[PDB]
Amino acid sequence: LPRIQDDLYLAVNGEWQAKTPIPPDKSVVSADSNLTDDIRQKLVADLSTMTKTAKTLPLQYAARLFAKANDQTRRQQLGIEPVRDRISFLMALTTLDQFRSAMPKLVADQYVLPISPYVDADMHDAEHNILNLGGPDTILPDAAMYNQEDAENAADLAAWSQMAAAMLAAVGFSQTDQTAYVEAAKRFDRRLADYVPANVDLAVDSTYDNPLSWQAFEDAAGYLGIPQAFATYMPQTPAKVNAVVPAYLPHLSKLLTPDNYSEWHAWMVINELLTCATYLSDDLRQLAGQYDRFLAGQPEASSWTKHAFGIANEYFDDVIGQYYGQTYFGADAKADVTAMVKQILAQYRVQLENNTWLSPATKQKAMRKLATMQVKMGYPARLFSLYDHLSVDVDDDLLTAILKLSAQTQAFWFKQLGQTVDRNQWNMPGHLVNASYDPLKNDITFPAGILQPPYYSLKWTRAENLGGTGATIGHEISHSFDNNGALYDEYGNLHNWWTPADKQAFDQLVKAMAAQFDGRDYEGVKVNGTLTVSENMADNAGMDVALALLGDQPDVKDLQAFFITYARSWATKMRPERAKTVLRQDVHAPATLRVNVPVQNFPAWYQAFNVQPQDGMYRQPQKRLTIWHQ
Ligand code: NA
Ligand SMILES: [Zn+2]
Repeated sequence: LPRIQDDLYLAVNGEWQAKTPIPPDKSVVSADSNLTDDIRQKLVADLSTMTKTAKTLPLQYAARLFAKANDQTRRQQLGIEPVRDRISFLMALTTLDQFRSAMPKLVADQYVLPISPYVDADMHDAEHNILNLGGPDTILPDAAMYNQEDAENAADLAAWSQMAAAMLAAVGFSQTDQTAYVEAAKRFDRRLADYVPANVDLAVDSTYDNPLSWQAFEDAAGYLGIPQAFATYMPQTPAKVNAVVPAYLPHLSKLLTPDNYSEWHAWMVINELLTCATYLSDDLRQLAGQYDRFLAGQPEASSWTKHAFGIANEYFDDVIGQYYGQTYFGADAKADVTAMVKQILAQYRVQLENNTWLSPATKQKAMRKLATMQVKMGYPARLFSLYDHLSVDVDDDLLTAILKLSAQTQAFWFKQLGQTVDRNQWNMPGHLVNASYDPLKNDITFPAGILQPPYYSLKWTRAENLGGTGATIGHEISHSFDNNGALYDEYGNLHNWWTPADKQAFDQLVKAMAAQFDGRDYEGVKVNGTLTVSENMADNAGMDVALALLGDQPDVKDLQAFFITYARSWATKMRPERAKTVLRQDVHAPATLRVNVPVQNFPAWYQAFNVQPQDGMYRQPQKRLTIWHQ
């Protein structure tokens, strides 16, 4: 095992890393996945007691949905039957004009469509909701892959093709039609890929800022009857909508014509089956995850319980997470984490104040972001009003229940377009082992799920908590000023609040941060420092402010506790195949580098373990990088 001076991650996690098998039903095992499993176990036990009666109606619905999802017997007995009439319906839509003419039913009955609606805040007016117009994803895990014809692309397409053909076989397609449909679908997928942003581009917010008038939406999609169908669910049609990506919607009328309709139709049919299959028998849900497992190198499907709990969470995660927090997250832990967050924000203000490169105007607006920043702590006091509109009925099968929730969800959101953003909507449920920052709300969220070992304990020392949870708190605050966040004001609106020289100085730090991670190895895979720049900025400035809470002259034993606890909180063991996929899409660097890279920027690291120039965890002073705290 390496010395802590040579490899912090392996000196701390190396014993666990070498001995811990990755279970065949997982692609990764980690501090967070193991905690997630523990949480799931407890909550499944609790929800199992709540069908007949529960504390509230939404919790009864949550329990009911879990019971349906968990009913292996029923789901086995039904098999593929529940989907068959949906597939017959799509199969009778043989032409583009019949597709258009059926569009009211397709929209009503929650079918796979070439555009899907999502409602959230307008980036140029964060006080109000806007309709976002999303579309299909590509089969390859990055749209940029289609630029290069090679063996990996062929292998990935073959894996998907094998899944898709077997799913069509399950519903009675002949060998001939399997092949024809899969080939036709790939042809749509290949043409789609030309108008889907590369993953690197998806890491920048401005990629999603694609406003268009309602008329322009009609000009782009009215030939399919989609805008008209959507409009029936709204009191008024909005003046402005937003395309999720730049190039897809404008090109939809090339992508989907009467002549190439059959390629869309094949893709739509395969994807409807794949989507609904998640709610059918255990065999069929497993079949529907085959391709993603191939990409992950995962030998087996997830456990039945993990799968059934996942389904209940699709629609009732906030309700479940609210119950989790009310039940298992203590008032004294909540008060101590609340105090920690207040302290970190206070120290972040001190750091902006002491900062020596920001000009006065820019520094003030940075402070404004810390001034309006809101904190969502543990779990919501009040459930979001969506939960006045979701329901689950006793006798429904799982697919019927899921289709209803989807319909209720779509109908609710179509009614939110004339309305102000509800600040009571949380972006994470209370039991989630995660945390977040939302630039549109300028807020930070810390679900109860993450506020326990291995991240936090009332019984741990302040230095341990700072390392386990403080750096996370700091990370989330830092997202307000990362390369995305810095583009929004303290009201959640995209607005340039930087001077030219300060914006130039900032850009150079971002550039240095990409360079600090670019090309580093994980499991044999190259890390993309541009892709991951936003998260590496947040890690760096988050660790910085958390370290500052140790005071001006910390004891070495506390400096050590901070780094050890941080390092342990990141213990992660993943399949090399999963790394390859993740490292092409995820804005986060891998866990080993999130541990070993950032620390070497900070004098407290050198002081903690008396790190010398010959040590593996030594960075030359002129390569050390800090952000606000300089
Ligand atoms: Na994470
Ligand atoms: Zn982050």
